[PDB]
Amino acid sequence: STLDKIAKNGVIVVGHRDSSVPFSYYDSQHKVVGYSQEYSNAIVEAVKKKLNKPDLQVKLIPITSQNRIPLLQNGTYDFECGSTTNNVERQKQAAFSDTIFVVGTRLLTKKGGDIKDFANLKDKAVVVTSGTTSEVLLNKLNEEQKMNMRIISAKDHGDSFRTLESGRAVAFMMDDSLLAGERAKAKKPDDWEIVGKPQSQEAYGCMLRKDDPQFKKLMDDTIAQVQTSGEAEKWFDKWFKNPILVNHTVYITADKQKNGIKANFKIHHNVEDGSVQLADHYQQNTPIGDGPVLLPDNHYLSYQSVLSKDPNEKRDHMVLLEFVTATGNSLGSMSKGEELFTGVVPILVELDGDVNGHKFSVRGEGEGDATNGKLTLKFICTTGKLPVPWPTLVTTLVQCFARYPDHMKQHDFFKSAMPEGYVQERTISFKDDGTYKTRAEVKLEGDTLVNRIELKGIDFKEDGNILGHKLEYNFNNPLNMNFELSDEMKALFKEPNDKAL
Ligand SMILES: N[C@@H](CCC(=O)O)C(=O)O
Repeated sequence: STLDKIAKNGVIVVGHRDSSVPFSYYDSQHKVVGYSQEYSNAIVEAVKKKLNKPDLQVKLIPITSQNRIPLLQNGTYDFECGSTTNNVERQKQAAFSDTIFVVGTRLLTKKGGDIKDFANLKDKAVVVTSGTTSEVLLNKLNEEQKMNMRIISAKDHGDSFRTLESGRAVAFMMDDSLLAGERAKAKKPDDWEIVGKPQSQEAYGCMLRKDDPQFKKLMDDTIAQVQTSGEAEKWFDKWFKNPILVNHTVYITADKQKNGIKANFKIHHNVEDGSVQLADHYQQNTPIGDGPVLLPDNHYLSYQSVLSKDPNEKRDHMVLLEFVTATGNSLGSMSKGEELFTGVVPILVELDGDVNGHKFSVRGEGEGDATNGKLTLKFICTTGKLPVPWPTLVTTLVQCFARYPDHMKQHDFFKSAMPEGYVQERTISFKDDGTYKTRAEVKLEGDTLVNRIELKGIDFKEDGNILGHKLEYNFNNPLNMNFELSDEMKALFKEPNDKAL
């Protein structure tokens, strides 16, 4: 029995997925998260209570759609909660818990094309993940409907999507939620649409070994309680209505050696030829004054940025709208400076730059509303034509305006350093191109929040993406699933069941 194996070994081994978004997947920090993974954590805690082993160790191992049943049967892991369909054929090989979600198998395809339904796949190349129910359905469409599809089978859902994205398939067949999760990780999410009448409705269950009724009972009792108590719907909201923190994230950590914070993150700039220019950011902040500051636990700043133009503006310029929210990404006033940001605060930004000897200045003004995390700024190049693309300066051109929720205000270093302020320094390394070094002082001067920056760029290619002005005027934002919980799911959460559909 699995509970006997766990008790004897002092460990419970939890299988998990790499990229089943938003069910079980790695976030930007290589931590396993998602709606289904919440159940894994709850089941792990229920096992600790059942066995009265509060120090039980937890081992996470990655599985695929293809290897999940062999690795379960040979004891490599003990259970998994992810995106595995409960059906009668698989019940010959494994057991399933109460259902945790229901999906429909559809198609992801590029907009502007001719794939509107499954009938349009005739004679075409279609990608699917090896070892899935969709792979079976595609082969059945070939055998029974003479569709003559060339079926490309990829190792995991991210590999499947990237096959579609690169043009090597006309469509990706998969569970519709998983398709939306892969689209959210795309270079250009808005290029992709989910189409087609669903070929099946499928229930996700947590998978465990068969003929182990006592472990299945613990699992079902735990799931049914989470569902009937409302916690499952809270998990749905958490993982289906909040930014997916995989791409375009900002992860803040404490830099205690310097009484401040640091961050290491990646900005992806779209190139006008369809490629992506990586801008690797390393950031360090340290207080200007000697007063006490707040040193945070690890957390994210989730940025939503919109770049626009002012129609009545003849100078080279950028209008920037941003919403910035601090968040954790976990399963399952605090400074005097905080008080200085309860209203709307005028902002002044001054940047003096030199990229490959090309000297330029930027002046910005606007306001910050940290209660809502909202920034409105307009920047002008006061020296003429800006010699680099505006999107490359967005991150350089006031994290004190992030919205820290009530339960996280003890982690707001940026406001705690105010009014005396902080130094913000970055290296921005453009892949296959030059590097920005930036140094800013951010401080309250009277009632104005001032961001004064020096920027030094070196080693840029004069015909490259930056000095050659080949970057699109836009910005990548972390997306959310933007799904609502269906009536069918709410009825299931009221009356949990483990039935294949
Ligand atoms: N739910 C389907 C596809 C998703 C997956 O395998 O991760 C299956 O179990 O085959």
